[PDB]
Amino acid sequence: RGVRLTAEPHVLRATLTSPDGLNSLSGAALDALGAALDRAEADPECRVLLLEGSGGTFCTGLDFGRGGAEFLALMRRFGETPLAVVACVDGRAAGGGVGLAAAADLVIATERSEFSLPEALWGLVPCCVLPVLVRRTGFQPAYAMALSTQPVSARRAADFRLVDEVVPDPDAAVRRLLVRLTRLDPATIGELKQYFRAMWFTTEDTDAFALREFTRLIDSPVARRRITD
Amino acid sequence: GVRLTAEPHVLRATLTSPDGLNSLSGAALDALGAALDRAEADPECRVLLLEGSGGTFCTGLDGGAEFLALMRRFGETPLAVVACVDGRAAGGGVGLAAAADLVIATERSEFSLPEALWGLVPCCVLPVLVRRTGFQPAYAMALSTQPVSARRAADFRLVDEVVPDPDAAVRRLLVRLTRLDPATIGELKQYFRAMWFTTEDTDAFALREFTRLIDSPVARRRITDYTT
Amino acid sequence: RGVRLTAEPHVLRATLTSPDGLNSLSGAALDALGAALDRAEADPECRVLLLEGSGGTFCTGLDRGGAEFLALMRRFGETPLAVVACVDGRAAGGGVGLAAAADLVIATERSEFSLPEALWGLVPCCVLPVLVRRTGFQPAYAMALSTQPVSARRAADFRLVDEVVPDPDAAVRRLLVRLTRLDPATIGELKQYFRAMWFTTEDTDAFALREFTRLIDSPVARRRITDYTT
Repeated sequence: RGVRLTAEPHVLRATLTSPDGLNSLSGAALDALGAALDRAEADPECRVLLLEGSGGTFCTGLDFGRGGAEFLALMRRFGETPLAVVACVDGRAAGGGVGLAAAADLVIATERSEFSLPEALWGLVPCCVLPVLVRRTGFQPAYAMALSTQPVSARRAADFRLVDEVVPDPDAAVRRLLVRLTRLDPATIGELKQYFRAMWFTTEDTDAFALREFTRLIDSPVARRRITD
Repeated sequence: GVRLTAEPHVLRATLTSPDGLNSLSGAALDALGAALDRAEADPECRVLLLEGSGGTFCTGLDGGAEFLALMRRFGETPLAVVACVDGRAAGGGVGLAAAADLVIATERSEFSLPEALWGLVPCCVLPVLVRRTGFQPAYAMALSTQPVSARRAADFRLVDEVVPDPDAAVRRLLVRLTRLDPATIGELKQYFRAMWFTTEDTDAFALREFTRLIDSPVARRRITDYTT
Repeated sequence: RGVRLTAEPHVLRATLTSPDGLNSLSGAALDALGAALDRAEADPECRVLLLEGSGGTFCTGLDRGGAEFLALMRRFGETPLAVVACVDGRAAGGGVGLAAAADLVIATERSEFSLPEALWGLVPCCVLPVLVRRTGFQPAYAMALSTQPVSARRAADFRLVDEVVPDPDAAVRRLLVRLTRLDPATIGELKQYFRAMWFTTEDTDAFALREFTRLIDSPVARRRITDYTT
């Protein structure tokens, strides 16, 4: 069990499945999402990369470096690709899984979805998640989630735009989206995303600093002590 | 052009047009600049009230250098620029509202960034729109091209207040605003300019990016078809 | 000291109290708050610095002290403990900065937040860097331009308040359930890293204080401030 790809009209569906149901962002999952974006980009008809979970879990992030680098690179590709990456959340989004939804162009979630940053419990900081989470929600919702470690409901997450829309069925919301999206030329989506990159204060240096700090932190005695147990 | 009405502590600049699109023409952009000159020379004027007519606020540009320069003045002028929206605000018209100190709207108002449909990016609108709403609401509007209701625009502060009558809200805000010295308005606005990460260099980037895109093959094709 | 300190399980409570009820931030009160944080930091069991007001006022701002105020807010952003501003009533001017600089703002429904500085020809220079980080640009700008207070419910819409509750002490006790599971070294690492996640720096504080000291000596401020104090 891993990333299942299904082609639908104008959509490439990338369904995260896992043997344990945690839908962790293993190197295998990150490569598979990377190759899904490759497939989606190579199709002149594909307008959306639909990112989703299964069994009440969207994604719980990296399991316990090389992972952090490919996670950061994959989130950066989401920000530049000339197609709409739509995170369809139906359940648990935790840690890196929050960053994976936050990096998408749109987050569409069901009412039962929860979003959390439990990293501080293991002596970690979600270094890799935060630049893209802060861009989406502002500094305070991201900070309050990191500090508290408590999950936030989809309706709550919609108040600070971590969720773009709470709906009964995210697949139906993606089909609604396609009506307006199929009218846009992929070159314009690419230009639109390139210009928005310059509309925020974070850079390629932010990614580098995020990875440096994440690896420093995971080697610290408190993170070491907690992760072992 | 721009119909101008002097009221107590207020200069009302009403955008009017034959087609009802209330497009920002070079002549409309010139008149709004002159309205601001009038507003600034009147020691008693505290508000430049910007509004549309006939269910349309403003539908953007018909140029980009004047539009950027006018929005920049809105952020500097030592008076409150209040955009009173009662209907449609699209593309450049969203930027003219977003650059105002306050956006006061009726429930029937809608805000949209339809630029992508014609192969464009709203380059000139986004620096000021992103400062007002944050990154994600601006980005979702531009990617989707779909209009947002005034109530929804109020959730991410594209609208400051949804009210039945914006002229009544401007009269209510005059109660506290008349008590402030124009020099304090000028100092507040200047200081707040340093409280965000955008500069005057953002304005030249926007203009260069828009002028490149407007001559791009997708934009040339779609715009030729829109006008023919 | 104008500040009452009380030790509770995992908590240091710093209650602002004043005979004039304004809970002003004087040199003496800012020093007491800095010493309180020194005490919270020296106690390994202390996880929260609980900052609150009394008798319907949280804090109405400053009584130089501007540098002390800016340095205290900066400490709040790095200290390896959770600073929680429990608001029950009036937070004005500098008082808004003192709350917005806390990790969490927990308020009762009757609470109001305002930036009346433009009334005395001032700009809330020292408040705005931490306020804008918390609420974004527009809510902070509308508050300063209008000078009109905002209810706790409306302040929660733009995260100036993290939660509106009937009892902020009960909400702090609820926070402790998860906070006590975190190592203080992690809180400090989290806060340091979050410092790198915004565009403001140490330079922003010095700019803020230079601008405020210029404005307090400007003709409009000198006249209105003189009018007020006389």
